[PDB]
Amino acid sequence: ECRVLSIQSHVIRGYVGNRAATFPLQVLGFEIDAVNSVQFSNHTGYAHWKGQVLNSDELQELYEGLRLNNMNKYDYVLTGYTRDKSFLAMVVDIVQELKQQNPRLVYVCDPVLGDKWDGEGSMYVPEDLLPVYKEKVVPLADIITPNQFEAELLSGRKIHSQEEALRVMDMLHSMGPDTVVITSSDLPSPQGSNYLIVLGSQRRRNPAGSVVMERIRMDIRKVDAVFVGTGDLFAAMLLAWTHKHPNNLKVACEKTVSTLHHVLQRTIQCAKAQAGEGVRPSPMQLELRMVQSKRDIEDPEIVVQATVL
Amino acid sequence: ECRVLSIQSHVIRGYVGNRAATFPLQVLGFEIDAVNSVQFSNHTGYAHWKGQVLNSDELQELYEGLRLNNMNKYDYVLTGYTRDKSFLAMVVDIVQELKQQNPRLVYVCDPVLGDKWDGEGSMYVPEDLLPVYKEKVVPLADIITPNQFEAELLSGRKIHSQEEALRVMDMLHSMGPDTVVITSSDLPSPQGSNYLIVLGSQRRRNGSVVMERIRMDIRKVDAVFVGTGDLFAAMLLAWTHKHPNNLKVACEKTVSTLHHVLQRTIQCAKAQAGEGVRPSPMQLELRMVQSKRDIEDPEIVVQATVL
Ligand SMILES: OC[C@H]1O[C@H](O[C@H]2O[C@H](CO)[C@@H](O)[C@H](O)[C@H]2O)[C@H](O)[C@@H](O)[C@@H]1O
Ligand SMILES: OC[C@H]1O[C@H](O[C@H]2O[C@H](CO)[C@@H](O)[C@H](O)[C@H]2O)[C@H](O)[C@@H](O)[C@@H]1O
Ligand SMILES: O=c1cc(-c2ccc(O)c(O)c2)oc2cc(O)cc(O)c12
Ligand SMILES: O=c1cc(-c2ccc(O)c(O)c2)oc2cc(O)cc(O)c12
Ligand code: NA
Ligand code: NA
Repeated sequence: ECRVLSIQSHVIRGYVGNRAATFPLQVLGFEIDAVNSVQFSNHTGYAHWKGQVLNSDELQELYEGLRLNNMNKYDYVLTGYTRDKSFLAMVVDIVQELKQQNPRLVYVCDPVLGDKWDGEGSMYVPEDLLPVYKEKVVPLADIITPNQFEAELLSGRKIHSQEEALRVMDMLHSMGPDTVVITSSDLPSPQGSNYLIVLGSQRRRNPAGSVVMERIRMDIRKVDAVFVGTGDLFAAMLLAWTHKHPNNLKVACEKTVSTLHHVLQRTIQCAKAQAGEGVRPSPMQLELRMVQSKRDIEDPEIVVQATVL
Repeated sequence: ECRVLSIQSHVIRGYVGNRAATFPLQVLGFEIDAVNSVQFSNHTGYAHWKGQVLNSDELQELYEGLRLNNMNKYDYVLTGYTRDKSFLAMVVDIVQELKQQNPRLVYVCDPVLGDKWDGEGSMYVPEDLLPVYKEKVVPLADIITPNQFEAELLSGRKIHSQEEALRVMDMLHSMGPDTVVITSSDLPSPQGSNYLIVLGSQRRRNGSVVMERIRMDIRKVDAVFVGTGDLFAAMLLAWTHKHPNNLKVACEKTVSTLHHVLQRTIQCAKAQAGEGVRPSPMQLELRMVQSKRDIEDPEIVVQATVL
């Protein structure tokens, strides 16, 4: 009944891209269709990796197979890490088509560009993707989940405070999407030093017809490791819970963040047991414990409340 | 914990191959790794389909990545439909090496060759695949799920009766596999014309060699479903894993799971198509996602009899 077209990476071993997004959305009842934009043995954080990349002509072929069977009717599109400009442009063309087929289609975009490590911001994708994201992808997106670095790149503005972040989210709203969620490890938290800040803003038209905006903030005590695939799972769960709670960004974000916390907590406890006391766990040991978190995906216990902005 | 390497087709829309096998095994708690041997828009029962095939060099490249990371430690391998002889030969090489890494690895093989339509056999794969299955795949496999037609092709004999099928299953056992399930047949059922027979045979140690043989008579729901054999092999893997000494219960849970999925699928297909209208392939896609709770704990709706 609720159809999602997810165009993301596939790995054999582990949970990133479509492997992070598909099982949880299926567990939540979505008819999610996975276009695998790469097929790799494992993610590129390992010592070794091999695989094959889907090119934009092949992506167009697969969409053509859907169109010919009148199977190009989706409720959502979901994208994330995209490596190639020609590929991103074909994704744009497909989303435009799908939005003409279904004007109510919701495009959820994780605009993966890069991140910051201890002051150095640096990108993960070719720099020539940024104009495509600015002029073609973000204007088409309805929900975007930039981290702070990508929100800065997309807006052209450095963020030094919650104030400036909220201004950047307004800037992002004006570029296209009605829902903007920024994640940041660099904004300060009154709760401590290992906290992640989530800022969410959603504009909607209420039953009376007025355009209003709900703004929220979460201060999350991180679990004591860094993982691969976290942003992919975040965007997938944000899709799921905004779908279930379309007019309640606070609840949507609380369920999203609580799902991630349960998965990551379980993952770090399993990784440390495999690694041993004091031993730094490997990337293999840090793979998200996705199938073991089924019950937390289905009904996450809320472990952090958002504050109203 | 329990890791499965599944080398099968991927489709964007629908449930065949790895799309039929992965979600249910994930729901049941297996760490299933999906090697997509093709990526097509949909299965070939539709009017159109587009996509790309994984070749044997690309399969080897993928496995090398796993091996370089010391990630080639699996508890199960699972395969089904393969069109390409060199690809199937690569799979055998990989399974051989995974068995060297883990001697207790269980290879579950659906030896997809063809099927009978009105008693008439017709084939799904090129002829040169049959020698590969007979001489390389089946000898390596530990659990196989041929239909009757495939059992006849692999063994070289016709099956006209239960007794003949069980003798053919014994020949398959002697070729390698300790578990053989003939998943559909033309055999008659006392329950009526609208039933098919499923027969299972498992060789195991109690520490003597003992045999368990079972039979089930299953009311065949009337529709052409795709991916049924893929789901059957995946759930046989799952339930023989949970019940290693009880083929009867493993088969009851497998068939019951299929029943719940297919029953839900035909109820939905008939509602979308309307009274009288034969449903389309798109309306008949397995309602996999909506069957999550039946997969988790299938209500037993069929009893197997121990032979
Ligand atoms: O829409 C189909 C089913 O969706 C719901 O159930 C799923 O989503 C829930 C959260 O919204 C999960 O808790 C649950 O585990 C999923 O199965 C709905 O509750 C079901 O009745 C529908 O069948
Ligand atoms: O081994 C991991 C889990 O496996 C079981 O749970 C799964 O399998 C059950 C059937 O064997 C399903 O009923 C259940 O929904 C699955 O989650 C086992 O019962 C659990 O304890 C394990 O965590
Ligand atoms: O909810 C959480 C959301 C995120 C997150 C979200 C988006 C990203 O692009 C990212 O890199 C991390 O990270 C977490 C890290 C945590 O340790 C705990 C958490 O709850 C979260
Ligand atoms: O358990 C069932 C198993 C299957 C089946 C299994 C393997 C195949 O290669 C195949 O072509 C069909 O077929 C069924 C058809 C049914 O209508 C109901 C069922 O329960 C089954
Ligand atoms: Na993100
Ligand atoms: Na079969």
